[PDB]
Amino acid sequence: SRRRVVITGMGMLSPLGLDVPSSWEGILAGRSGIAPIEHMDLSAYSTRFGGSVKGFNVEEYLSAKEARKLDLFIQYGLAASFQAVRDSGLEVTDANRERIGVSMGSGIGGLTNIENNCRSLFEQGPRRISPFFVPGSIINMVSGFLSIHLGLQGPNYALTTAQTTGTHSIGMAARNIAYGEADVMVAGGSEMAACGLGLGGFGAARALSTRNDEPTRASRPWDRDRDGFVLSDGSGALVLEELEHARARGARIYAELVGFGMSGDAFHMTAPPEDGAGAARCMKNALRDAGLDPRQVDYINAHGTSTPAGDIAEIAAVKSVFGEHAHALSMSSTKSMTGHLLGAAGAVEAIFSVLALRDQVAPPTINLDNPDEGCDLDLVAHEAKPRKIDVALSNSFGFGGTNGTLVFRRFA
Amino acid sequence: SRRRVVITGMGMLSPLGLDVPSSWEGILAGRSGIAPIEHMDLSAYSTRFGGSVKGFNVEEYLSAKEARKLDLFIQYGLAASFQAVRDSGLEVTDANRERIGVSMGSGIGGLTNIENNCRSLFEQGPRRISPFFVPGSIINMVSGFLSIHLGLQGPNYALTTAQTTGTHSIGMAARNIAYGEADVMVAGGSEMAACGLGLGGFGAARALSTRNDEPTRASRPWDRDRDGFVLSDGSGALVLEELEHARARGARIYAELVGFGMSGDAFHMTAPPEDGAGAARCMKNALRDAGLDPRQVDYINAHGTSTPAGDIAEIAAVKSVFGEHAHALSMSSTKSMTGHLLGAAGAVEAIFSVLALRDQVAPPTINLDNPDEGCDLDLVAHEAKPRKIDVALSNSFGFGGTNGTLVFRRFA
Ligand SMILES: COC(=O)C1CCN(C(=O)NC(C)(C)C)CC1
Repeated sequence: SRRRVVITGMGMLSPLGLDVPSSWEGILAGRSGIAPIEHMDLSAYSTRFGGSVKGFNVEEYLSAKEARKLDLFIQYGLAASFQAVRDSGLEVTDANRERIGVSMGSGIGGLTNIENNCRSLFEQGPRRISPFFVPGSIINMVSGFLSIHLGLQGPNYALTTAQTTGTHSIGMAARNIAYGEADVMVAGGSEMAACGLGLGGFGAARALSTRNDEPTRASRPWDRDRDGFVLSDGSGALVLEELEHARARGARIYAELVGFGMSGDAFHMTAPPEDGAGAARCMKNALRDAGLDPRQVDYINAHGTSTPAGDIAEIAAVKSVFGEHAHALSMSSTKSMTGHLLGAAGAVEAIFSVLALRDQVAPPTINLDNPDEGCDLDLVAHEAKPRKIDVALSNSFGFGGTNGTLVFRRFA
Repeated sequence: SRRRVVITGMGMLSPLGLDVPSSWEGILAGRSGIAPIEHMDLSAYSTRFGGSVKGFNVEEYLSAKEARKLDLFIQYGLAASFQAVRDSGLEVTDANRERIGVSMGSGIGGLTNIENNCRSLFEQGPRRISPFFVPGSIINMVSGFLSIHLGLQGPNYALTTAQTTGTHSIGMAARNIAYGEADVMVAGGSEMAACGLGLGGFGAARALSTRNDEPTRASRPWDRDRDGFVLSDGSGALVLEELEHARARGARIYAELVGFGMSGDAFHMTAPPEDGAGAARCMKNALRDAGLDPRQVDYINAHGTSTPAGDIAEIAAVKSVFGEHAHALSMSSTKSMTGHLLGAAGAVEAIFSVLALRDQVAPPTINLDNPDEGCDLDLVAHEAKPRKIDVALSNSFGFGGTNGTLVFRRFA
């Protein structure tokens, strides 16, 4: 019968820092991680900025010989996973290695690697494709390489549900533990889609902000002057652990994972419905899963992508789920600062939701100068808001009408 | 406790046929779907052959306009999904649509689309990238498009576990139903990596058979002259359904899904351990999950990829799990006929395992002319073997050492 699940370790690469504490410091101070991109020439592109990981040292984690074979999304996912496992204090042994698995996902996976190899194929021939093209690029290899390095023999898989990937990864990893399939899971997501095909492809869809002359102001969730999401890179990983297992080893517990919801919109390949119907269904599933009165919700880490249709759909969904309580909770988009880490968005935002509970503070939505028509909730404009948070909710929505909600609460 | 899960609908594209009964007829006749790849200059490639889907008409499923937006792997996934839902007789209603979900996956995703958009990017620059590049290429769009087309509002997700994808997709969908998160799931996988990038990428790892003179003899699992796997395209979809739900509407039940196992080798990025310790743990996990003794197993649809190390690991694993019953069960690799559909392998092989149960026949391992050292099990060499089958296993063992086992039982 269903076991309880707690968070005992967290790990992160973001545009704000090379770990959790440095990233969280940036979040609470309202710092933007968004800047013109330096790693390639974007003069032919309509968007020339994003949230890069700055100064990542893969040789803090891996030998240069191994790193060379791996797409940045795998390097970022391993770095976050390694941080999370170290932060947990868990020791892997013959007695427990079969009970520890990994679910680290990605929206797009090794697009940089696949692009670079496609150039080799077309300009030279197939004889120049890397022998490591497949194991260095495909999405399941974060789970793969983490298991090989740490000796994790538990369930080993990867989700790819576009911008919902990190939330689904964490939710389904909790269900694995809930139902007895594992006692520990490393779960989250990683993304590095900032190559020609990534920026070009989202550019071709006209989905990205084109505010090239003021990149730190581009991501402006619920602001009347928003013009699309900002593309960002990195990873989040959490160690999820059955409660009694955590208790038994004297683990430091950050918070409890009490609720998970999924729903499909069944609306459109890329557009969310204006009324937020799929997002509302998803949050209701998650609150019922957690056995909660909606009035118990103190903080919501919104998806909050800075798209016209996305941002307003979320207001409508929250008002529909929470009624008059929609005016008492705080909702913010940390994407105001980090940008949109795509498959890794739900993973970093799950971590920000747990740290909101530890520190009793709602992160700000920076750049919220002129809230749009109907965006009249407490969106924590400009500045972090100290406040009582017993229950925090993290939402993600993605292409294919895919929706995820995680519910965390303080643990005593 | 747990709800029982049955199979009420199946759908398939394979190198043997454009549906289940045509594919199954080839399987039982020992026919090969392997041939030189057409309409593609493979001169500079060390492998020039594979399992292509022959004569697929996407306009039986989609408008020309919706098909132009979707990678071949997505088209193939939708075809199998559409066939499976039609085959089940299920009627979607406002009363049940929230209880019907989708988990269709892929190992490698949109390589053909990535290839064609790379051409545009390198030749002409980013402004020639298709607007539908991203939503038309990402792995969760089979689940996305299917959910939108049928108004499915249940769990909506996609797995990507390389060559294990279809097995994990079906297993985790069965878990969704068993634990009451859904009453119906469409589950399986799809793949089209007979592009330059798939042939080139696997070719550079020297993972492929280079038997270009005799493509139909290339795939020869457990044969001493095997020299790697054969790359193949297509899709498998099952309709999974809670038993009381299937009985209430008078559904035709093909078989029961009684067992799902997962494990990680935690050994190597592309090669299994020689003794197949991970595959043995996974099969044991699947039998424990089904409450069955290894002795009750009658038929195993092997992973059986025709790699030197893969085939021998699976013999070791079976001898380890099954002991004095290891010779009494029948084990075959339908990859002898279909080649290796990567993420769709576990989906089409689940369908073949269900059909082995319906028709009481073990499909052949064709090309098994000279069993290798220690390959002395009943591998059903050359020809289909009618026999008693109450319990059938389907194994998938993929890159990153990720393992999946499904256990099906006759339903009456
Ligand atoms: C136009 O709206 C509909 O809902 C129709 C769409 C077409 N059709 C199907 O695709 N049925 C399958 C999936 C069983 C093949 C029936 C339902």
